[PDB]
Amino acid sequence: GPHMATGQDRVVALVDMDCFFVQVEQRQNPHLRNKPCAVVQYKSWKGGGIIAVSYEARAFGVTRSMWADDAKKLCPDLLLAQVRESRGKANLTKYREASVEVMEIMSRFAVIERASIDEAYVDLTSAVQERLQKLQGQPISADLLPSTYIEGLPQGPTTVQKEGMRKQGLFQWLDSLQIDNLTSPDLQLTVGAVIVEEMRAAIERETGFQCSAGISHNKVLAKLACGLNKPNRQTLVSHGSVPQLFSQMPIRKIRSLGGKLGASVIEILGIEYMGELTQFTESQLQSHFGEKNGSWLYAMCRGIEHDPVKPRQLPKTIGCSKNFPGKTALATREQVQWWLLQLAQELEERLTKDRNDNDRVATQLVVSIRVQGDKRLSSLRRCCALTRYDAHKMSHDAFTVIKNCNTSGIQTEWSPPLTMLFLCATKFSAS
DNA sequence: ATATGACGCT
DNA sequence: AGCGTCAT
Ligand SMILES: Nc1ncnc2c1ncn2[C@H]1C[C@H](O)[C@@H](COP(=O)(O)NP(=O)(O)OP(=O)(O)O)O1
Ligand SMILES: [Mg+2]
Ligand SMILES: [Mg+2]
Repeated sequence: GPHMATGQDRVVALVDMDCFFVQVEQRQNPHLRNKPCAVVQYKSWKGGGIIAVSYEARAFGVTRSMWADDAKKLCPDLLLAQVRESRGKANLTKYREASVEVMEIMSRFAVIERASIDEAYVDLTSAVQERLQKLQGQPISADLLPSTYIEGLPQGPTTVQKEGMRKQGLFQWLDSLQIDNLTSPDLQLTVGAVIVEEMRAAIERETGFQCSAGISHNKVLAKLACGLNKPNRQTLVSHGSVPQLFSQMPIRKIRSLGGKLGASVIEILGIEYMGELTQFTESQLQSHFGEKNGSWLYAMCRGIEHDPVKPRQLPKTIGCSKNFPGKTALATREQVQWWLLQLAQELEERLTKDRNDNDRVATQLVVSIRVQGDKRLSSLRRCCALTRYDAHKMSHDAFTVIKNCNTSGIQTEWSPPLTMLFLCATKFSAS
């Protein structure tokens, strides 16, 4: 009762760009706008692999990881943009740079944690408090929330179109707001949503890109909220909406529960939905999933999560990687050394840019490879000192640290063949 | 035969 | 350190 914390201390948002690489390509090429479109990587094998899909093309069933030749079977008018290729590999610079455009705009409103190339969490607690002093108990007009959904509303006893439903739920939400209570969690969320509308308007105004957002009390709910009404909309998930929302929410939809841990929860406990977790004690959950996971699950199924928005807008590693599938697996020493060089040359370019831009230098080089037949992402990881941003030195050091993995008795030959090379610069210090 | 990035475990 | 997990 009086002493049970409810996880309502923060306002946290997750902003995620809508079909991000497609929007980047559509900005650059007006002929792709308002069309079924996808961004494709390489070309020779089955037309290349799709990595981003416009919402018009999703309506035909086109998805990420689909081959372009297969996507065209679903959607014959599909337009395609190709990822740039440099040094024989995909080169993602255009998207990294568009990401920086978005992150710098968001960083004007609050401290952000970059969570992917296209999304960032926002700790809005301070901004909300400041905005709540300036408002001075004035009601929040629905005009301030033109793209906001209130999860769980409209409800109860009292319209057959999407936007009408949205507005009816928003009116019900606003009409129940205690606007005199500067500490009401629901009011704080609402003001947070007002700020995220402003943030998303600025992103769209200054970049042309549209995005979605979730606003809630923690990162997990904000991320979940964000996807509820993609694209080009934001969703507020209140603490009070959690029981109904979680009562039919598959466990795998919750961030970090999408893999083996979430599958074990389902299998060991005999449950399907996040809300069913409330029936177990914290000790029970810890007994099955370990001390940290059990505690985390106990709170999370009640909508409570305390992972902070870390103040970090820049990645902390800089890495280059390429897979060599099937018959293209690297099978000679010279092949391995040539591709390590291509990777090292792109890495040097990104590192040199990183040092001038962000006043830091990497100090460790991590070399990861995958051998043919191994289902793991990485078969082997070794590291060495990164002392000079010099591609030939880096590629040579990388070969040095992996070269003993070659079981071939022949010098020119590499065995077992390599299906992935990966160079990652890490352990940055200020410069 | 689908390029990366963060963090956990021992 | 080197591998395992989850993610976009
Ligand atoms: N496995 C992957 N491999 C390569 N690139 C990927 C990728 N997953 C995502 N990307 C790249 C391409 C993606 O555009 C970008 C952001 O990924 P999302 O936010 O997960 N998906 P999007 O923003 O496209 O659409 P929406 O959010 O509206 O659903 O990262
Ligand atoms: Mg996205
Ligand atoms: Mg994303």
